[PDB]
Amino acid sequence: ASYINAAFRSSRAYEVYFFECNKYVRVYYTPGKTDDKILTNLRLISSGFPSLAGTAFAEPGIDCSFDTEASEAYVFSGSQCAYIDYAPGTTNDKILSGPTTIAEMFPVLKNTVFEDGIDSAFRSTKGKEVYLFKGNKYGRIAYDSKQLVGTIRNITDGFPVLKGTIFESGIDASFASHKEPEAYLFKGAQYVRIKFTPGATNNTLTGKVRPILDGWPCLRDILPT
Repeated sequence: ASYINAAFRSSRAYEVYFFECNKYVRVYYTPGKTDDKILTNLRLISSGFPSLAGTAFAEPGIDCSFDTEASEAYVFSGSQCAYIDYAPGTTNDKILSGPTTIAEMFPVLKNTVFEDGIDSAFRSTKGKEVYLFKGNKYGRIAYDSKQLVGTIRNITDGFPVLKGTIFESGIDASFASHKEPEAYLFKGAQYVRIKFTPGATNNTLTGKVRPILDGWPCLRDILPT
């Protein structure tokens, strides 16, 4: 069974987009409570985002994503990526850059562990940084300069709080919360909420590692796939 393959934080307060294969939902979420609700019922990506129809991002779907600023996000499908405006509340979504390869979008990533795919990503509170995860490795990109910030290390070199959890070996999906500096990390059937600390190993777990459907019961009729 499969769960969440990608996520990103909307410009709209307390909205999140979740991608599952070739489909997605938009959820109005509630930190610390099982009061999340669906705003967009399970829909093909190609329907929600006609700009993506006929691309890898629609079929087989989006396998990594992150929000940047405004109503912009990067989306990924295998080695391909695109910069989009997801234009909430309208039909004005559009591709701003690409589709192209990861290495062409972000030349600093050419020849790195990220060039053939990214597993997960989320927006940092530090500047324009975005966390990138691939296997048990992670780095940070500043989206606006496209600079790799530092080096690509083990997840637990940045996030020792995740030692002894399955997240130490990789993350399937993630997004930054509207409640800063929290983030949600997903791995198969499970998730955890963290408070992250850029440049420090002061990150905390907010609660326990638990099944997604326990914390997000509004998803129980659509997951797993």
